[PDB]
Parts: sequence; structure tokens; C-alpha cells
Amino acid sequence: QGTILLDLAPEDKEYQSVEEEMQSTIREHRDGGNAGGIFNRYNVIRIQKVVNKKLRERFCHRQKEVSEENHNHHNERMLFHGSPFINAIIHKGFDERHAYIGGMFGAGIYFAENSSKSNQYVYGIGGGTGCPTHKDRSCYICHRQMLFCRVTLGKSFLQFSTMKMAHAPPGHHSVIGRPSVNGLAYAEYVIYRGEQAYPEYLITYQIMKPEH
Ligand SMILES: CC1(C)OC(=O)N(c2ccc(-c3cnc(N)c(-c4ncccn4)c3)cc2)[C@H]1c1ccccc1
Ligand SMILES: [Zn+2]
Repeated sequence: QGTILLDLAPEDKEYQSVEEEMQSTIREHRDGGNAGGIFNRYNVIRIQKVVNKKLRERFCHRQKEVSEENHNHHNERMLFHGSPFINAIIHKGFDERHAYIGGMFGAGIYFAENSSKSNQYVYGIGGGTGCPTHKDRSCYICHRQMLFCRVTLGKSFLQFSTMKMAHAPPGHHSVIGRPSVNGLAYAEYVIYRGEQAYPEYLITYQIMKPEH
């Protein structure tokens, strides 16, 4: 009972595959690097597979209900997630009860294909006040954490804005906020049921300073 974190050896193919997806999904943001920091590569310090029997079962049960409703298509995808609550998530699983309508966000759990997008949220909306110790959004000292999870999207509802939503629209199971020239630059993937995502990998890392 409870979660078991298993370290992967950097020689393991799985490890290598998770780190390349993360390093290669780094993009520039019209941020000036304000939110997530200035860098063009990560120092992956650790990758652990999150093993939890109960969470895997809740996940598989919900995936069945979604397939039934989506013509036997659960439409699963591997996506990143960044937030100050990773440690609670890896233990109790994703919980929609901690999501609220506010700002540009609705009351759901947001995910991203670009790890640099998830990095912007590791310390809070807009990066918050940065790391706890140095209150620096571009801190190269403190260790950050993000999750590469399995996400059951089922039938997604394509929109431009994700604020104002409490649940997926009728007949749907997830919402996708898409690129608008006066809105998002990258797609946002939202679920309103924590059981629709399984935190497969726990990534410990740091952003590295641009080399001179
Ligand atoms: C914008 C937002 C909706 O995007 C997310 O993905 N958020 C989010 C909110 C809440 C959780 C969450 C999901 N499962 C949990 N188990 C816990 C959690 N458990 C115990 C104590 C504190 N948090 C929190 C995960 C993500 C929200 C978020 C809010 C603030 C900062 C970063 C992200
Ligand atoms: Zn720091």
C-alpha cells in the first residue's frame, strides 16, 4: 500500500526516452523567460517511475468508462505537468478538488506537450515568486520536479479559452485550449477528473544557465 518510486538507470532505454522528450520539448516563450527562467537545456538529475497499485486501478477503471463513451477510443497521451503539488500528487494521485476557476484557468488539471510550458508552473501561476529559498524564478540552484503522465483524453472539446469551465462539455471527457493569435501560443490539455491521469514519471532536474 502506498506509492513506490523506482529509480531508472540513465542507461535504461526508458530513462533515455523520458529525458529526450523533455529536453526536446523546450521552446521559447514570449516570456523573456520571466515565468520559467532563462535556459535552453535542463540538468536531469533523476527520473523515478511512480508505482502505485490502487492509483493504477482507478486509472484503468476510468479509462474503461471513457472508451465505452468514445467508441472504444480512450485517446491516451503522454503529457507533462508542472505544479507546486507534485509530491502530494505522486502519493494520492491527481485530485480535481484542488482545482479552481480563476484567471485564465478553469476548475481542472492542465497538462502540456512542451516541458518548458510545464516548467513555468512549477513554482506557481506565472512561476509565482520563484523558488522557496531564493525567491528566484530563474534559480539554477534549487531542484525542480515535473511529471510525465498518462492522460486519458477520450473525446476532447476544442476551444480557445479554458477559463469558466468546471467540467468537460456534455459527451466529452477533456478540453483543449488551442492557439489563438490573441490568446495561447501552445495547446493546453485539461481534465476535470483526477483519475483521468496517471503520474507515470517523476522528473527531478534543474534549469541550466545559457553557456558562454
Ligand atoms: C492552473 C491549475 C488549474 O493547473 C493545474 O494543473 N493546477 C492544479 C491544481 C491542483 C492540483 C492537485 C491535484 N492533485 C492533488 N492531489 C493536489 C494536492 N493534494 C494535497 C494538498 C495540495 N494539493 C493538487 C494539480 C494541478 C492548477 C495550478 C494552480 C496553482 C499553481 C499551478 C497549477
Ligand atoms: Zn533557489
